[PDB]
Amino acid sequence: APLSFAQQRLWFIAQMSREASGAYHVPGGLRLRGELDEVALRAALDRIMARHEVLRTRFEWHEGEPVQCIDAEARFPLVRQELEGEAAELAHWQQVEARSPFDLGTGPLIRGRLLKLQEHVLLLTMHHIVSDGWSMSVLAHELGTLYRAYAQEVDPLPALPLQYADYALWQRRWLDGERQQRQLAYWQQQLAGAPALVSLPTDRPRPALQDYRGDSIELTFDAGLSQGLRALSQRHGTTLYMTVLAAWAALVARLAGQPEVVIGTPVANRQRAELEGLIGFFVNTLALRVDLGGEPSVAGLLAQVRERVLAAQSHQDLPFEQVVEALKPERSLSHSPVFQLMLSWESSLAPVRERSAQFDLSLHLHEAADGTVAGSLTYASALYERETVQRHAGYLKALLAGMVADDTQPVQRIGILGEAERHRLLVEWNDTAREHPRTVCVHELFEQQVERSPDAVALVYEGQQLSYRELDRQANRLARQLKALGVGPDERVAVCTERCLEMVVALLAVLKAGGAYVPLDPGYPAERLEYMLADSAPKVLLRQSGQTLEPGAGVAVLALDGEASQPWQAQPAQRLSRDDSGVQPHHLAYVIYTSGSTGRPKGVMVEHAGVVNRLLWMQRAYGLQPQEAVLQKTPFGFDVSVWEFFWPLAVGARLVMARPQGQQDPAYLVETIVGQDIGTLHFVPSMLQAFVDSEGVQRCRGVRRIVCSGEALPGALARRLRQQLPQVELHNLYGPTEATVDVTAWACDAAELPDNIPIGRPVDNTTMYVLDAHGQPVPTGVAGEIHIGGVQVARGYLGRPELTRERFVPDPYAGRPGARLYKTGDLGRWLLDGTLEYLGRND
Ligand SMILES: Nc1ncnc2c1ncn2[C@@H]1O[C@H](COP(=O)(O)O)[C@@H](O)[C@H]1O
Ligand SMILES: [Cl-]
Ligand SMILES: [Mg+2]
Repeated sequence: APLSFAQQRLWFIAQMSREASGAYHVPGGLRLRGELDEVALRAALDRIMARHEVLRTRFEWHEGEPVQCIDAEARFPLVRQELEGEAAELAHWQQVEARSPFDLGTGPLIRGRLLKLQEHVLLLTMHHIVSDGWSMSVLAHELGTLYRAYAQEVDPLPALPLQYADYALWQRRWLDGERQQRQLAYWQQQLAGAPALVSLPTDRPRPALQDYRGDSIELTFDAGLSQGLRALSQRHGTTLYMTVLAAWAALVARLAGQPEVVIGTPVANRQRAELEGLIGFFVNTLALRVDLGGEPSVAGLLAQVRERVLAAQSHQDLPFEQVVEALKPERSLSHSPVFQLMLSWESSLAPVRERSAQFDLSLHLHEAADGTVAGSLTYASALYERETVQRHAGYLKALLAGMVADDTQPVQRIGILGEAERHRLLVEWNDTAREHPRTVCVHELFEQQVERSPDAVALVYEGQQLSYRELDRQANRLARQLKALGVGPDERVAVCTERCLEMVVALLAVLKAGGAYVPLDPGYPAERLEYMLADSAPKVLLRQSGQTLEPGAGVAVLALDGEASQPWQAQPAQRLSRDDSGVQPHHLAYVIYTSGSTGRPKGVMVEHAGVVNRLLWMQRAYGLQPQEAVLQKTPFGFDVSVWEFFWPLAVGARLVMARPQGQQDPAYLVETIVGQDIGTLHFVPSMLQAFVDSEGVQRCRGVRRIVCSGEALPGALARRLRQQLPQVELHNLYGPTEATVDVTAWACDAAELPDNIPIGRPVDNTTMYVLDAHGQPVPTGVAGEIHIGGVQVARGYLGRPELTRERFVPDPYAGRPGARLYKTGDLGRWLLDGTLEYLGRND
């Protein structure tokens, strides 16, 4: 049972308060090994309390603003504990200790949980309004020294030079001065026009409200990589933090497809030596804008990062909140402002696993004792899966290694893919090899079905019917007349007719005569039909009676129906032998013209073998049975009609030829579906929308399969079809004409359909590749240009050899000499489940 919209948002609002309870505290712990001497702790504990004025400072409202109340020096509030277990005891105790809220009014802001587990567990906690990250590190310096003094006080040994109230009084004057304005002018200039949101590929769409659920992984740079990065940093004058910042910004810009990347970094902001050792809120955030346009080298990028990091650390006094309200006074609610990725360098007991994510990714790294670099990468679980973050950390380590190998190469072309993912992308997700007969042509699939069911119904048109044997005999007669007119292998036969029984007779007869058919839709303007008729240079024009299209140019014209078609009824109805025609699977099956994009239409030459594979895959995936009917509704100038014609005829089903221009009657489609028991039909998504919006669509409960292709299928439309026809199996198919109708398919059978309906997995004997501008495979989730391989790649464009070599390129992956890929010009990406997602056009 789903929650309402008001209930769903109110839940996320209530959990932001739970996120605030844990993220506004500074937890920590220390393992104590030594003689049981509590007699020295309380003396050492209260000594650090009274030493720093912030440890006992209270806050409250007075005269419309929060006031600072310096309190009389008090004692430490420690709770006695006696541990009872191990795993569940320590993990839960240490968790609720950090999540236990304080009170800014009364009650102290330093909290401690001590326990005897000889050996004691000393948990400490401070509030962020009186401390930060460093403030606990100096809390460990004093606590360790004061216990030593109380074992062998505070201020007399080494007094503190200042207290936080003096820093706040100084900041109040600095914020009003002209140095604040100039630092505000630099940050307004540095981050002007910066990308508001990084487009890192996410495994799930970004929620409307930011989800603070977080998880983390562990990553380390081994002794070799940490050593090489130190030498690389020495050679370019950068520190080890700047070298990692350059690599991470280089990785993110490559993964997100953006030129610039903004990465945040927390700084202590204790620039003045007086503030060192003091306890309080000093940490500030700097937004680092790294540009990567122009394809810089490793040295050029490190020099850019060297300039921007130094300039950022010189203007680190301005609060980051004032940077936002100046640049972005109008911000979003689904992501953090200015930046969404943070890199913290923690150069130096241990804390627990970070389960909160204030940003998309937060990379924490530190320099270990053995010279190695270790840390964690915390990610928002609502955006990324764990395996995606692990591959992300692998890319960074791979990119850092390449920078050490050569600091002069282009940084954005360094290989980052691991061998496991590369093999999965290229081979494992393309394991579509299926054993189909590579010796059969398209018309022979029909002829084999004629022998199995000669008296079964094959064609239906406005009451007229043709059985499999009757259709085959009619096609054989016309095929012999075509053979007498020079039709043979690779020769074209133009066909100009409206939908009728004779349309299918013509197509089968051309294929039987060994030629390739060229569909000429009479609805197109005469100028277009005359160009395609001249460009294809056919041997014969099969013309329906009433059509006035005249080719000239020595082209033979045969009447397809009417009284003028009677002469070729005298031909014998027997089948032409395999040698009488001479056609083979590598010969052309049809030439279908696409309008290109802007200009003259181009004839796509498609061979028999690819069409047979496309048809044989469709039956294996969907199992069309002889008793079913398919509706021939798509104009035969579109290659969708190819499987509408030849899929049912190859398996024993019947094909219902829709009325010409019949859908002009708004009720014709529904009445024909019900009246003819239509089980399978095709829609382009724009036409499917009109179908689910049409009157009486719910009467079509007998429909079995709806194939969608040609456009992007919106998930809302797919979900609308379920509500109207709960029984129909919806399938999303993708593929251009140059790859034989379709090459990927995705069943819309999931219990919950996404808004972006995937185009799916490659079909039988077909391969798919997502490549960058240099023909290299991109990481999972990264957008790139779709390339198609396998048997369904067309021969090329009829009469345009230069465009053919431009879009039909050698296949370097198939391991087969002579194989070719088709560059689609479409943008796509792999999902982590091995399915493809259409994203749009490359241009
Ligand atoms: N299922 C689909 N989803 C999104 N786009 C598609 C799909 N099928 C085809 N296209 C686009 O339409 C172009 C031509 O497809 P077609 O009309 O089937 O030849 C392709 O090159 C793609 O850009
Ligand atoms: Cl050309
Ligand atoms: Mg297609």
